Amino acid sequence: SPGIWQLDCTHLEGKVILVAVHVASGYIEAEVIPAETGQETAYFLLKLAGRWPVKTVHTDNGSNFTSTTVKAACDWAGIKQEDGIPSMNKELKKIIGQVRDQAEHLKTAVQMAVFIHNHKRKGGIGGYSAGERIVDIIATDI
Amino acid sequence: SPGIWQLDCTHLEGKVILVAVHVASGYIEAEVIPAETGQETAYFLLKLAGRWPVKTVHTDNGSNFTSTTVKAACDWAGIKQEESMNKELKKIIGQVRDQAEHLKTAVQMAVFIHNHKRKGGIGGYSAGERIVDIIATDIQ
Ligand SMILES: O=C(O)c1cc(F)cc2c1OCOC2
Repeated sequence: SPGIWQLDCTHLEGKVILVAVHVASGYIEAEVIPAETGQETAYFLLKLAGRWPVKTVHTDNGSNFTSTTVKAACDWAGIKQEDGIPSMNKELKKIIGQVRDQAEHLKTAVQMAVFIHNHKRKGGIGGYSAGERIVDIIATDI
Repeated sequence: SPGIWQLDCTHLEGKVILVAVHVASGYIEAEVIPAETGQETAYFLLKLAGRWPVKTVHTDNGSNFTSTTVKAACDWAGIKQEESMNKELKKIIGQVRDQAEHLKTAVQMAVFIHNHKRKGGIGGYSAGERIVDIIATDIQ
């Protein structure tokens, strides 16, 4: 449960957003990238894995993820790929829409949407944000 | 304090590596940027704050930091403005540099290596363990 991420892509304004979701908490990492190439995907994963302890990624089995470039990055990071193995994503497009007019460029609106997402309290004033849940799940001591 | 980071640039192959160190843990976040512009800095600070609860960042004197874009980004994210971990990271990028085509790749490998690495004996901890433990403890 703590090491499992789901990667998905979304296409917005003719641009591609790569989204990684930490399945257990709802916490997200996201980046606008040039196009869905093996090198861009490898580089996103290497960055994700250097920040969070990533054991397994579930992917949509796109051509970017069957490349040897991505397989190699995953081997180097000790990440197991599960390609093709099983709509928050809609609310991210929503959030991006509600910050869009404070930033000139899509990439800035994406990072603002990431911030709002990971800070939002889910389940009422009684609840926890994704950012709070992920550290809770992942922490090894107290 | 759980909320305190320090940011530093190191120049290399005619680009800039922007480094933020979570002071209490030694955990590191880093990026290779074209130059130390206010726009790059502000974008970097916004990414950091969307991922970790940043309360305060300590920085050098530079013009990037008092830029209008950086003040807007700080104000929005709720961030208040104002080394051996760095010496270590520069050492690691050196030791991996040749394993990779682009600098940005060598830098991300060094960060992975740095944040995963256990310090001390059988009962020690990595920086990525310490940051998560400090924050989780603060929440409780
Ligand atoms: O909602 C929060 O305050 C929070 C707490 C964390 F420990 C870690 C993160 C948090 O949100 C920002 O993203 C990461």
